[PDB]
Amino acid sequence: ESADLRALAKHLYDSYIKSFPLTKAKARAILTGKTTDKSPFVIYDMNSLMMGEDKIKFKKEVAIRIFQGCQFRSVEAVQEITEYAKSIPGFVNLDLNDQVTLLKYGVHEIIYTMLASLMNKDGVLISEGQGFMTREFLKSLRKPFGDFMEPKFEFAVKFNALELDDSDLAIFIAVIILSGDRPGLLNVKPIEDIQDNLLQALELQLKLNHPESSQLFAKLLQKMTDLRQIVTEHVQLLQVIKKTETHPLLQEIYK
Amino acid sequence: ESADLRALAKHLYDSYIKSFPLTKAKARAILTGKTTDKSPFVIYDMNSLMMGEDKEVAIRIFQGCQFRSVEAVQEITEYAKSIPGFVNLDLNDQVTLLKYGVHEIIYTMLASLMNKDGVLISEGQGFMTREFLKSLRKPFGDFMEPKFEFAVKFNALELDDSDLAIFIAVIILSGDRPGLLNVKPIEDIQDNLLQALELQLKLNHPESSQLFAKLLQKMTDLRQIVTEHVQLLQVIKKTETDMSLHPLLQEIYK
Ligand SMILES: Cc1oc(-c2ccccc2)nc1CCCc1ccc(C[C@@H](C(=O)O)n2nccn2)cc1
Ligand SMILES: Cc1oc(-c2ccccc2)nc1CCCc1ccc(C[C@@H](C(=O)O)n2nccn2)cc1
Repeated sequence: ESADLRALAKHLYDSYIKSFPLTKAKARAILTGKTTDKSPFVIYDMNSLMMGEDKIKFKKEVAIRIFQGCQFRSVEAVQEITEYAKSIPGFVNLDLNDQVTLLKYGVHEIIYTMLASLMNKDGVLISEGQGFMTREFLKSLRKPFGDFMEPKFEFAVKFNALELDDSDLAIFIAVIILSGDRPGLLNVKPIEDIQDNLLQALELQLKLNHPESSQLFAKLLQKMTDLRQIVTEHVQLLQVIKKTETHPLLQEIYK
Repeated sequence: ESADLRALAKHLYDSYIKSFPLTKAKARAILTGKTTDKSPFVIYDMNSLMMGEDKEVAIRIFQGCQFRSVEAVQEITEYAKSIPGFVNLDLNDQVTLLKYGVHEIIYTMLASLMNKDGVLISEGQGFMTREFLKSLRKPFGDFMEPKFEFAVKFNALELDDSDLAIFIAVIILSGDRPGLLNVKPIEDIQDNLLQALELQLKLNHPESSQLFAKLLQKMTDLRQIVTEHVQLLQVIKKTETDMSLHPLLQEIYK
């Protein structure tokens, strides 16, 4: 029933709002919108970073400090996604090991997805949107550290061309979470059952919310390939970094 | 409109039949014992391979894959030209689309000739076991296994040739290929192709919920298979310096 699908869609939207502080709506307004109330601090070079470190406080080489800050934010994002996942109908009733498996393999795909919401072609909103770090400044960090954000920007530019909103993304990230092809899964059936229902909800959502955008559903699904490729090359970029940035309690938090 | 999309489905099925002489319908008939077709000779060890070679082994098998891949590129190229709007695209983009599409198509269609236990070879005259392929010398016993693992999952979708004709068309017309000059005419064609796939799947598989979505997600599997495979070919290039990729395949890889 369309009624049940639209019910599922609104439920996911409501939970997404409750779980993620900085939404796309709020981030687009900050980046370029009729919001001129407050203004992010711009970080475009080394001096502005130092300047940004004193005013806004972050709760040793510059390129390393930035890397570690990304790790801290990554860890915060995991917990927000984890909370969101619990609201997806059926999710908590899955085998406990499968829940952990889906989250483990899914978080990065979602992190890169939602990061696009905070990006344009020229930079990324940082620290709850109190800041703005430029694409150029990130490009110039060093020999290993100057490459990890560029692929994310490249994906975002393309992904953002789809012009999805929060209500669209809520269902999309749920589809991502309930993938039955994650390795080590024990009971693939109810996962695929839920994803099929989420997929139906996403399709109707896109058809109602973007009636003039032909085949948007298909094109969104095709992006999942871009995401998986980006996750894979990221872990690959981290293995090389591990052989440069060669605290024991900190390395536990960031395993 | 329904009618226009159905007419597109038929045209692509028609050209598929004309371009690919070993179809999935035929492959299944050979693999399951149907009387429409004849049973293959089975290659499972060195001696059966020796007995089979009427109509180094690891190398010979590897070259057999090369010739078959080259033959496949040719058939895919013939098929592509039938895709409405494809030949009217910038020539450089035609080359680019073929360059990045062929292998994804090859591994897709190779599943049609596979079951959990092996693969049809030499136009269905032969059947080479999965196990025999693993037993090959260290740099050659690796390349087939992930194709099998893909095939076992891809085959679970139960697509037939008329489904595959459209899906492969969708693959060729990907606007996201590296170095494309005019993305928009390509994406306009793929959009019409995707609509045609969607309707085909829902008419041909009415009981199969979100098959369209599940099929598209398989393109992720394909792209990883290509990447894995390239890395594996680089190993072989460095070990066997007396050996040579086919020029057509050399040109494609880059
Ligand atoms: C580029 C950037 O810099 C800051 C930032 C920098 C200094 C202070 C506060 C925030 N926030 C951002 C936004 C990017 C957020 C972000 C979140 C997660 C990840 C993946 C994360 C991971 O591997 O899980 N990672 N840690 C290090 C490198 N990659 C990468 C990037
Ligand atoms: C396993 C097998 O053996 C024979 C065969 C063996 C001896 C004589 C004739 C055919 N045909 C097959 C099935 C073809 C499977 C197949 C087809 C294409 C490709 C890709 C092809 C490529 O990379 O273009 N390749 N060449 C070498 C390794 N990979 C990889 C594998």
